[PDB]
Amino acid sequence: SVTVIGLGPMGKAMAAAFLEHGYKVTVWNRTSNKADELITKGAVRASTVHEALAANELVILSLTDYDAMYTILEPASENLSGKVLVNLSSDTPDKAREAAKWLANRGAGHITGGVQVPPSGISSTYYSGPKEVFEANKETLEVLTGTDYRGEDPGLAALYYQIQMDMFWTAMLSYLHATAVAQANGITAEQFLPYAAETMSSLPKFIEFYTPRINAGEYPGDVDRLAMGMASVEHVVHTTQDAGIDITLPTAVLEVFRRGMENGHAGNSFTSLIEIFKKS
Amino acid sequence: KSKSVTVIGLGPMGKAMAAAFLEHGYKVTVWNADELITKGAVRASTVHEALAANELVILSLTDYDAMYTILEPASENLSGKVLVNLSSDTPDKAREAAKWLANRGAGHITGGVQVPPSGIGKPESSTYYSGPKEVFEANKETLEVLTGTDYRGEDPGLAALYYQIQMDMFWTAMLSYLHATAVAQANGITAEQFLPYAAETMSSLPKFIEFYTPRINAGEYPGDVDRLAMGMASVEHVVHTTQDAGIDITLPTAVLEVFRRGMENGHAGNSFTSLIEIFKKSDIRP
Repeated sequence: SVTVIGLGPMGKAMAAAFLEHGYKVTVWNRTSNKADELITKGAVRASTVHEALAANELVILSLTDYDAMYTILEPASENLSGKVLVNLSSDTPDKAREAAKWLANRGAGHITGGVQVPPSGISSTYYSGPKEVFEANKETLEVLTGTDYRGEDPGLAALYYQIQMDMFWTAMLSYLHATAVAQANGITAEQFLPYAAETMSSLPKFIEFYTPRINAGEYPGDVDRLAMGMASVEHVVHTTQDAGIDITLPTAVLEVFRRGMENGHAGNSFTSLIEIFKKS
Repeated sequence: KSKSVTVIGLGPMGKAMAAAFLEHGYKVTVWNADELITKGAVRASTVHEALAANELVILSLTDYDAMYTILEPASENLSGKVLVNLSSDTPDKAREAAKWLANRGAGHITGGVQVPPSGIGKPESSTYYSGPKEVFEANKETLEVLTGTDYRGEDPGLAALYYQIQMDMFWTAMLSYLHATAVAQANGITAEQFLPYAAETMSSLPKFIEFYTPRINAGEYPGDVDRLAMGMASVEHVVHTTQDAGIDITLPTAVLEVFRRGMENGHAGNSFTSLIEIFKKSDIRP
């Protein structure tokens, strides 16, 4: 009743939750290792993708990256036709929409997925692509995680994933950076935890407060000043250097502030720096 | 020890502290503000009188350069005083100023204020305090007029430190939100549409921070739930998305540089949290 390709982390993590509900579940892996275990719970494992595709209409692609998709599926392109391929990736929007057209030109349906959680979260997922083909396999997808359809463009699901990861990676390194500064001044990562937690948990309040102003392209400085902002970032950079810690991350922050100041935003809200990000 | 206090520095923060003290029965002398006089404060015309008025002096200044400008010409009269510096400068400037004050005979306490002026006089609020234990305990009660107190230790720099590293995270994290929003908007998705996802992502960080804390704390970075190598590839995807949107790449490429130094140093198979050694220059010779 479903097929999983890419018996890696999420791969098995998905295949497990499928056999736990009663679908004829086939499987297959790139390196072509046997990965026996799940074969003992209702899983056929074909000797090529030719059959693993002709097994069911639904197919879930959990590959390392999109390049690997073309490699294994090109041999069987004559059988992609009439299938619905759910492509769960971590790649850029352009790669997703390149992939979707490739699959559409073989006669297949497609859904682009952006998984929001580690395989342990097998909880929401981004989905984009043709509306009708998503609604038709909605229930089946809701087994893996919650579904959050974002629209028609096959790249929307990748895009939403990527801007989450933008924030996650940058905020998490600032936490590692802040922890390096803390340790060099003699406070442990364990003592710092509640303070790093409150800061990160306080950010939604600021986002909710600024969003409507950002939405309107307005940056009044009634509650904060870019200038005070900048002075404050300068204190962070000097704190870091005095502690003997690498300064490249906070310096990158200071540079965005500096550009805002020189574009005349000193009296505006620091949120005006989004204009600097839009290369104004 | 009567209920009297001096507040030097009368910007939004000093005015609130002074009002909090007035409302709690202190005779309050000030120097920099018509409003606080109408409420019972006494203005000292000069720094010398301000300092002579009381043992306990509260400083709310822009930073420590401001402290020397106004305290230097009155170096005498600093003797048996207890100065509380409630300014937000670096730890090293707080250690310097503590030693400068003690050399003129003044006890000292550093504070880092975690709230806007209007959170002063609410028990919900806290302030970092650091410096010699006994002088802080002898003034604990008075300082709780303004906020709760979180004494952090002897090192006079610790209050400023805790403030600065929460700034480190706040500004870096907020800019990544602005950066992410720009990328969203450039792909036609509004900041209101993005809002829920931006808030969830920031909301879920305490969970990741809690998970990694005992490993980081023990200097251990095993690769059992994440790999640096996979992380750099994810950062790479982010930069490519950012540039396809026409959005400035400064912020995410700085992030990528850190991952690069980590890979270069043989940590491909460690957790990405081993990047904290990169930040400590463990790879750079001492």
